[PDB]
Amino acid sequence: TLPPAWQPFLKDHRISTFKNWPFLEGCACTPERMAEAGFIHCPTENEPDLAQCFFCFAELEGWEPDDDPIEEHKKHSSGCAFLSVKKQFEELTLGEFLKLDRERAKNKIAKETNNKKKEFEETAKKVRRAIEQLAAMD
Amino acid sequence: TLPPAWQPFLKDHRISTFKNWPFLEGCACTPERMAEAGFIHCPTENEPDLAQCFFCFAELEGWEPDDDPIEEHKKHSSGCAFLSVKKQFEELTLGEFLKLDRERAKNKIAKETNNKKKEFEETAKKVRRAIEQLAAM
Ligand SMILES: [Zn+2]
Ligand SMILES: [Zn+2]
Repeated sequence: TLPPAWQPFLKDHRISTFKNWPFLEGCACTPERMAEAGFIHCPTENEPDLAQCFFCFAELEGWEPDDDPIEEHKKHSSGCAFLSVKKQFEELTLGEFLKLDRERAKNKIAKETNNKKKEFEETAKKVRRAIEQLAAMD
Repeated sequence: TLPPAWQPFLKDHRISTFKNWPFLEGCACTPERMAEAGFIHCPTENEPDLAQCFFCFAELEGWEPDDDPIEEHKKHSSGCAFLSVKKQFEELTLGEFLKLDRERAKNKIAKETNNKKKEFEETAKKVRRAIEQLAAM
C-alpha cells in the first residue's frame, strides 16, 4: 500500500471509487475509462454522477453513455498535466513523481482560492445591496 | 515530504538521527559518512554509539574515528541490497523503489525472527540452569 494522499495516482484506486456508477458494459465512459482519464466518483444528493479529476480538480456531471472521458477532460480542463503523463506509475522516477505531486498541490490550492473568491464576491454583492437598500429607503 | 515509514530512505533524514554523535570533523565516520552508508543512530544507555542499517538492520557499536562505515557495513552484512544501490533516491523508479521497500520488509521480519531465536535460546539456558540447580540438591 501507499499513503492515502497518494492513492488517487493509481488507476485501480480510482476505479474502486466508482462503485454505484451507472454506465457499465456497452458504454464508452465505463469506470475503467473514467479512471484512465483521471476521474474519481464524488456523487452528491444533487448530482449523483459527479466526477472529479484527481490531479486538476475539474468537476463534471451530466454524463451520457457515448461520452469519451478523455475528450471531455480535454474539453473542460485542457491545462491538466496528468493528460500529458504517458508513463505508468511504476515507471515514474521519484523525482518525476514528486514533481507531479507538487503540481497537484498547486492545482488544489488554485481551486480552493478561486472558490473563496467566488464566495467572497457573492457576499460582497449581498452586503452592497443591503447598503443600497438602506440608502434607497431615503 | 513523505510517509514516516519511508523517510529513512533519505540521507538527510538519516543524518538528522545522529544527534549526540561524538565522531565529527576530522573523522572517517562522520554522521554524513554514516548516513551515506545506510546507518541510523539508535543509542542506548549501555551501547550509546549503536548504529543500525535502515535497510538490512545490522547493528554496529564500538566505532573508532578511522572506521570507514561502508567498509564496516560490508564486513558485518555483506548481503545488504542497499550497498548495491548506485542511483540517488530521486533517480529511482517507483517500481524500483517499491521493490526495495519489499526487501526491507523481509529483512525486518528476518531480524525480528532471529531476535526471538536469541531470546528463546536465553530463556532455555535459564531454565536448564534452574533444573540443574534443583536436581543437584
Ligand atoms: Zn485533470
Ligand atoms: Zn545494510
